[PDB]
Amino acid sequence: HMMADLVISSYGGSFQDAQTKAYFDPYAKASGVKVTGTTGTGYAKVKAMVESGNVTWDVISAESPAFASEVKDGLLEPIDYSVVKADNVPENFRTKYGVGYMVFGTNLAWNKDKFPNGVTPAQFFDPNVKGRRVLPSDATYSLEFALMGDGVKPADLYPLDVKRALKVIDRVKDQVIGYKGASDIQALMQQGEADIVYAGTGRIKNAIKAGANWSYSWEGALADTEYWAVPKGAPHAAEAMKFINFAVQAEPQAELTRVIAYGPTNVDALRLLDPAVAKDLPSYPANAKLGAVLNSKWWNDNYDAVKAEWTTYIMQHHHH
Ligand SMILES: O=C(O)[C@@H]1C=CC(=O)N1C[C@@H](O)[C@@H](O)[C@H](O)[C@H](O)CO
Repeated sequence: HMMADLVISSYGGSFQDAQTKAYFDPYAKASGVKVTGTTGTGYAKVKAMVESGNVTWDVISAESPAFASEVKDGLLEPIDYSVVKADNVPENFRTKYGVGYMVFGTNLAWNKDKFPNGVTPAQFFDPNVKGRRVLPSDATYSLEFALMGDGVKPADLYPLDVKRALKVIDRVKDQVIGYKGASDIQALMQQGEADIVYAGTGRIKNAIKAGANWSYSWEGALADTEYWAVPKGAPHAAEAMKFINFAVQAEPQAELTRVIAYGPTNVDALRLLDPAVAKDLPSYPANAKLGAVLNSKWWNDNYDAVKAEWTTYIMQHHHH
């Protein structure tokens, strides 16, 4: 039998399928190493894993607030830049402990069979608008969307008014059917068991490709960066750096954006992409101006406090 030579932790579902097609399988073919994708990535699981000393993840995909909390707790190995060679990825994305490989939007989407006319962020947070709502599982993304739904202009979000954001969620808590992960949200859209959600653009667009009659907008959307990183104690840290080097190249980056509606950080992947793909990405001006970019520094400074309040809030008000 063959034990995985490289275990990569991600978010499952259609996004993990897209990473498998663009990154994992092409790396496995090129290196002759078995690449196995798994789920569960996040600060809590990376922290528990690294501190136990029983590290089974070689590479993680970390969204920027999770990446910040992981760097803060010293849970990651410094990236080997003598191995990771992608000068096409701008300097800001090439950090000490991680390489930003993707830009993704989180958007308001609605079931066209319930809302043929669409829904605005203010309507999502209006109790008079009836529909089964799904929010994200953590406070990240959720709070920014609530504030923009309450009239905070996207450019004015930070520092977040956490008390206000929670009162805004509270207005519609009785119609929220879950605080969920991405794969669970796409499943609810496809089954037609939700009416309005806030989810990654790629998840929404893949649900539509699968036949879900939904639409979405960039109003009140939040953009963020995803990083590749290596947990401290990774059994195959050198293999992990070679995978990261491979994955951040223009061709694998272009393939990812071709399969799912998330953007590359490799500026050279834009040279390889058809111009029409640009209009569905978070950086496209028409899209960017209607929402905001997640402020990783604010989350770095406030995540622990916000997380304790969010966990208390969700434990008290969850009803499904
Ligand atoms: O899996 C996805 O397609 C997207 C794309 C990158 C990413 O971090 N994703 C997950 C987030 O949209 C989101 O589900 C987040 O992990 C949760 O809200 C918990 O913070």
